[PDB]
Amino acid sequence: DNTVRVGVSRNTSGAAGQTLFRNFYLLRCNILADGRNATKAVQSHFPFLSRAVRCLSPLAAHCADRTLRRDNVKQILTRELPFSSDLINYAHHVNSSSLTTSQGVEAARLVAQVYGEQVPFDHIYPTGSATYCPGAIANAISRIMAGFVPREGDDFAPSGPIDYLAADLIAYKFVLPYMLDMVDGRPQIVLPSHTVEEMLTNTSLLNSIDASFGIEARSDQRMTRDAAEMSSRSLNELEDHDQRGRMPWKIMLGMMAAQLKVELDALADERTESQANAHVTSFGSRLFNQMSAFVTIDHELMELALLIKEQGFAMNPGQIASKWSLIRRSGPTRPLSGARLEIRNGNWMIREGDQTLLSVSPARMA
Amino acid sequence: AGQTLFRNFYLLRCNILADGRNATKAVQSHFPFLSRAVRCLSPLAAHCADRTLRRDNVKQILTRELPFSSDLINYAHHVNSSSLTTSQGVEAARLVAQVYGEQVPFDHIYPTGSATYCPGAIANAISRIMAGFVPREGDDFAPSGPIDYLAADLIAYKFVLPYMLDMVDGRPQIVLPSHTVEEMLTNTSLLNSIDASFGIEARSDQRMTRDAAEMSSRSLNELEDHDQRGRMPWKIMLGMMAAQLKVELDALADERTESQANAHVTSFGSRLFNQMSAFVTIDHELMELALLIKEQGFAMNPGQIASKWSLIRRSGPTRPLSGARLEIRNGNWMIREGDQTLLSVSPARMA
Amino acid sequence: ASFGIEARSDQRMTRDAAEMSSRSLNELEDHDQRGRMPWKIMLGMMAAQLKV
Amino acid sequence: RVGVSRNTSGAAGQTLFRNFYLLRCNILADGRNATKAVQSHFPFLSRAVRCLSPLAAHCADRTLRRDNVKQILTRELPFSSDLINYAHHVNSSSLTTSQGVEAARLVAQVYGEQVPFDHIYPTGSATYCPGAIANAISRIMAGFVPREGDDFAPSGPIDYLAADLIAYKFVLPYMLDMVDGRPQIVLPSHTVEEMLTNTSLLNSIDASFGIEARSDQRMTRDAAEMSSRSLNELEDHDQRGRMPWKIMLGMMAAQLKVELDALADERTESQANAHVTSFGSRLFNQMSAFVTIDHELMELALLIKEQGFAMNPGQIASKWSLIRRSGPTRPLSGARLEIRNGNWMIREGDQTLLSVSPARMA
Repeated sequence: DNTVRVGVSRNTSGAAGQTLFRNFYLLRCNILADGRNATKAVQSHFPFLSRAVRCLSPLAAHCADRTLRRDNVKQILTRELPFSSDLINYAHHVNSSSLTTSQGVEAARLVAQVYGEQVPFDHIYPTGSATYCPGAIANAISRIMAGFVPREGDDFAPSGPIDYLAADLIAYKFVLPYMLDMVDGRPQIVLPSHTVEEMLTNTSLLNSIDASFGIEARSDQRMTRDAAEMSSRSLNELEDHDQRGRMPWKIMLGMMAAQLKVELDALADERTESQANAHVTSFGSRLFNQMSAFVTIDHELMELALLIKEQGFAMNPGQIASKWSLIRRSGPTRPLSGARLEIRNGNWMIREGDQTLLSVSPARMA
Repeated sequence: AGQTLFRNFYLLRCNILADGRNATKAVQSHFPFLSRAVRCLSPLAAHCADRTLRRDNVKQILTRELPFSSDLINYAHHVNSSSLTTSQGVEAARLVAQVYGEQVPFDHIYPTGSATYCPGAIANAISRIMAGFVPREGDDFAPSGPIDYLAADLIAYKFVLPYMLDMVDGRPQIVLPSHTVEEMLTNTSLLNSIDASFGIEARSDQRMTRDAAEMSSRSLNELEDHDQRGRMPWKIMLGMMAAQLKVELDALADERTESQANAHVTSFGSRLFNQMSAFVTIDHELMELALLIKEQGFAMNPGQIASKWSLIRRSGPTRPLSGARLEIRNGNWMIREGDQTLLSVSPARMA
Repeated sequence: ASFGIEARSDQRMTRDAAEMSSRSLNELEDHDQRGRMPWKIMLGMMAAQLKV
Repeated sequence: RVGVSRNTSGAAGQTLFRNFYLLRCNILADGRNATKAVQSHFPFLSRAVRCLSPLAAHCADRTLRRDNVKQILTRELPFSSDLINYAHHVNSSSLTTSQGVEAARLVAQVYGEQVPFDHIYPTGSATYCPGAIANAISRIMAGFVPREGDDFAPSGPIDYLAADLIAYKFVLPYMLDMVDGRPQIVLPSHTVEEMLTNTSLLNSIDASFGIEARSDQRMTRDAAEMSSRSLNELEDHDQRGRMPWKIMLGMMAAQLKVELDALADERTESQANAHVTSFGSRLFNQMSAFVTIDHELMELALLIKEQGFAMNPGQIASKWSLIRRSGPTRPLSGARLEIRNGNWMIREGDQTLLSVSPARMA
């Protein structure tokens, strides 16, 4: 006669787990015990880094948030103990030294100038301050590209104009960012010479960055003769337009890489956490996969990836933090002159003679 | 392989494959451009791929001695054939041309003030403008226009279920369609009675159903109003597709010779009924045709469709449905009388 | 009362269409053999036992 | 301009053996293997083996999955895969057989008070679809009521055995004949078709049911036998349908055998996917329930084990045809069966020729 229907739990609680580096944004980690299998090598996952690489197509990533996810974001942001992860998630600036950096603030000022006219940008990038959070700027410049407009203390509002590139990136799923140079008087993909912060300081260098976008068609046997050449476009090939946010996209990529590098530097000070979680050997293996978008851009990240692949993806947090600090202090550590660059089957790989030192596949803009 | 039937039609340009094994004429049927019509309800997702890819010239078609309408309807050009065009609800073309105004060369889409128009071209123009294109006078589209707020919102969804609303017992309530789509076009203010929910394609375990998401107040009407968020153009395009289907069914009814010379395709109506499931909840006549096909038990043929459609159009409401009732059950629209299910349709696929 | 499944394995997702995959006691089809009234009586009886 | 377009992808999916009932399988490559590490699984066969606990299998469908089935059951060319799942007779010679029709007639006589005849079993028909009969008896045991061209109506009475089997997760069929004056497990003496032809022999067949206890991390002691129970050990009652349960098991086995025989005609399809050597591996993995009841399934399992637990569908079809034509290809008198650690296996002294473990049903 009278009926009201209510839900029930999707219980899978047997897979107990916990999180590492809760005060970090990208290097925040979730570790899960092997449930389906008996082995005990704890598998791990960096959620926010996955989200960041997904957000390279801002509209596809943020469309679901336009309608139904009007949560109690005010309580989260107005909470007396805010988390840097949440604040950076909603593009709110944070003053933490570990999260913030001073190098390459010129790009941040450029972004604020471009978008500050039609958006309240003081809370994203306070004017004049040298220190800034690249993650917050990346989140802001993705959200604004996806038609949102920030509300400085509460949430975003889906009311702003939508960028042309954010719409063009709905037809693509796979992205391969890579450096480019005018060697031989001809465009050629080259190894990443400059670091991210150098480009952020001198924004003119960003014009060298390039990326290729690819579809996810529903037929097997790609590369028939070549599927990419009529199923894939390059970022710099798109027609110029004032509303088309190319430089914002490049700055978003660079800022995200800068945030990754900053958090890797700050990781060296988490001695207690690294020591306590030395048993998680999947940290290096997971990071080697999730980082793959940024390897082709930054020198130090590429060298870290090479070092990771050398010793079989076994590093715990401290074992990789120490190596990162070593390479940061000592600059270059190995000679890449013998190594050479090669592209085949849509993969960006480094060859030393016959051996492939490193090989990365395009990430997925889910 | 296969063959195309009713080549001059647009939605009923059925593709036929002789994949059956009961007999040589045991043929599987598919309707090209009808899938496209129902797909274009999410214009951005439908047209995102074309934003950076090949373009073709329609000017060659105008010089053809006997040009084929389908390309013109695809690219929103006014075909002059009386079978495809119609005059009922032409004020809808006038008002949409006015609201989009001179920002687009809309004369090629709809002649100024004419009492004749082709609904397919109007709907195609609405969809592609809403996606962020702008037709040129050279009969090709440019992606340089601004992008609608609503079109960028349908990316998050893949299923749609239109339905009419009425203020029954002083509260909003789903009701049977009490109007016809041409009347909706004429009475533009009446379109506000239309509403639609959107789905998300949940997972399955030997289950072919799909999730329609919020059955509560999260339908199209609940979206916050804005200058760019064109709900009304979307409803216009939906009604325009419905009118196109109705007038093409009328044209098929007039195609007595072809229908009776090809009255052997028993899968024709069976495919058509499921392919048009979106429009049953909007129109008297489409509902009546669907109910007659279902009670007939499918296996319907073109000539029988022609005869039945002519009867329905000439006789007005053929049957009374006051004894039946309408219920939305598990994300499905179903017409039930007593305990039996007179008719049922699941949400269509936007993309 | 509202009944629902302990859905398939899934490590994070909080719902499996929780409203679609659940049913209520008063919504089940009626039949003489169904002890709906005995079931509700049993529930109330257990509650009364706890209270006493 | 600078740069050039480089990469794309073509991820998709596929399946195979659509026309078959149990031999339908999902061809999918390994997610972690970029190469053509093809994988196969049998949904229909898994459902069939799981159905041995009828109430456990059909509990959800009693309220939840009430769907529109009339459209499915009213196609110009309806697929036998789901039509047999809803237990409707079909004329497919490749999916029907005449042997054991007396068992179908016996089931019809047993349940005629509720089941309409012609939609489930046309009276006097030489051939019949044993899979449809198995599905129907399972659903009847669950409490459902069939309707021609319509979804089952959950209104029939519950079978006592269906209620009992909900507590047990693991099953293990086997055959027995009198030896030494005491009952003892024996290798099969007749084929499933010969079994169904002479229903009186069905007292020979038996199965043992076992619980699943994930609560304790401790291994299984001798108490595993204390927990378990056997089909004929249960208290006798009119509504407790041991005989229909045995008929269901035999009918499902016969359906598998006849469709395996029909599989011999898929030369083109089988050779088109000869790369999938794991087909036979998956077949043997999911076939532990029925091998212990028939000669020829035992022969096929022994051949697959000897052949390395890996062969393509064409190899399976050809070798099964060879088994069917030859009959008993080996004298198994040398080997002996054992119940070592619960599993059902046969050994030629020390070496084990074939090993089987209890199947999970609920």
